[PDB]
Parts: sequence; structure tokens; C-alpha cells
Amino acid sequence: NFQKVEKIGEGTYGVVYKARNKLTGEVVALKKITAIREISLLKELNHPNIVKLLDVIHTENKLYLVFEFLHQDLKKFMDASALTGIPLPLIKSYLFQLLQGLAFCHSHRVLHRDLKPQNLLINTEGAIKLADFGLARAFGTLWYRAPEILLGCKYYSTAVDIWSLGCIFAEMVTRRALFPGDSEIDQLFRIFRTLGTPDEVVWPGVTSMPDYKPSFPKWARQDFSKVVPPLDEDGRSLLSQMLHYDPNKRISAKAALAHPFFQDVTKPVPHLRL
Ligand SMILES: O=C(O)[C@H]1CSC(c2nc3ccc(O)cc3s2)=N1
Repeated sequence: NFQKVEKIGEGTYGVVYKARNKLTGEVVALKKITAIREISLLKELNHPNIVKLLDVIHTENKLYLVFEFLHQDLKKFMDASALTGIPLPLIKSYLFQLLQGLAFCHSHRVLHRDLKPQNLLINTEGAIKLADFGLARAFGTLWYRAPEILLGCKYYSTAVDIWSLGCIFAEMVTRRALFPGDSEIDQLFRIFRTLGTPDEVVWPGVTSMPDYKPSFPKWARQDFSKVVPPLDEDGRSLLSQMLHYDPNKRISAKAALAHPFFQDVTKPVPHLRL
């Protein structure tokens, strides 16, 4: 019933295929993986910045998700733009849209928990969409992981997606990953080395988190101007609020949309080689 066109890739739950409905002619993305009920609820989520979950297929005791198809992800686009960099107006537009998507999902009590360039999809009209929202909770790369997760907190908040987005924001600007850790501790220490080793002053409760060790080295925080040059102060300001250690102090998606950084936001058209 579905015609395997090509392997889009390998996800976190299963393998992804570009597929054609051998009846409707529809071109879709197919992912082969209490969960049934939960992901079925996700079908109701509709937002221009969220990849549409078309249908949930539970058959032969196996689970397929049918998604709206988009041709390119942010990862491939960043690689293709690595020489020149993505223009600031397009970076700003993408960030603005992504925050809209987060704000919508967060208002409906849906988290992503696993944001990364590979699940951010773009099209020819200058739109960008979040894929895999709510899949983490339903079904039960460390670079974009929030520090509270790395410190073994069992209870996640919307703030984890904001951290991830912040990391992706910085990566778009510098054309290099912000915290490319190769293990949980390397990831953690890369964060510490840049933002300063967290303490009770900046993050009340941190020394009581399950995987926190008093034996953590004490790195001083470095100037933000060194981290995302040559982003202007509006952008650096927004980023620092997205990268607060304390998830309670970390800026929400709705508040982020009101940041002065987005005062001159537009919607440019990217040139894609599809
Ligand atoms: O599944 C993942 O972990 C990451 C890597 S593969 C992937 C993709 N998801 C979609 C969803 C819809 C679509 O048209 C393309 C992709 S690629 N997201």
C-alpha cells in the first residue's frame, strides 16, 4: 500500500522512509517504530510550524506513523550553507517560527525533549517545522541536551526544548555546534567550561540533583561575545536567556517571541537544492 521511495534516515525510534501512497498518489514520510492512545492524540495538533502527523497505523502488531513530507532538514541546509552562512534575516525567521511551534506545543502541555537539526524541516516558502513532538513521552546525540537532563533529573519541563533551540540558534550563527560532547560527562563539562560550573547561587537545588558531584571542576563563566560572534547584542541577550542553568529562570517560548531581537523579523525565501 506504501511504496518505499528512499531511506530519509534512521530516527530515534525507527527508520524513516519517503513513501508514496499507492492509491492517493500522496507523498508522505513513514516512520516504522498507552502509546497508541497518546500518539493518536497528537494527530489533533495542527500548527504551520509543526510537521503534521497525518495518520497512525497500528497493524500486524507493529506501529507506523505517517507524516507530512518535507524535502530538506536544517542539518543538510546548514551543511550546504557552511561556506557563506545562513543570512541573519533567515536565521531570525527560522528562530521566530520555531519558537511559535514550541509555544503552541507547550500551551497544549506537549514537550519534544529531543530537538536537533535533523528533526527541523524546511520548505521552499521559507517555512520551518518541528518534527517528533510528544513522541518521547508517549514511547517512553547529546549536543542539544539540557543540563538538568544530563544531571539526571527525572522530571522534565518545557524549558528543555528552549535550551535545545538555543543551542541550535547558536549553531546557525557560528556554523559550528555549540556543545559537541562525545559522552554525558564531556557534554556536561563543555557546558560548564563555557557557561561556568553551576552552583546554588545561579541554580538553587543543583547540588541536590541525582548525578551532581561536588567533585565537578570549577570553571569560570566566559564572556558571551566569545561564544556567538558576530551576533548583535539583541541576539546574544536572547540566547543567554535561552541558556540559563535554572529551568525556572530560562525564558519561555512565548516570552522569547516578544524579545526585541524579533522587532524587525521578516520571512525570507531560502534557495534550496532539492
Ligand atoms: O526521527 C528522527 O530522530 C529525526 C531524524 S529523521 C527525522 C525526520 N522526521 C521527519 C518527519 C517528516 C518528514 O517529512 C521528514 C522527516 S525526517 N527526524
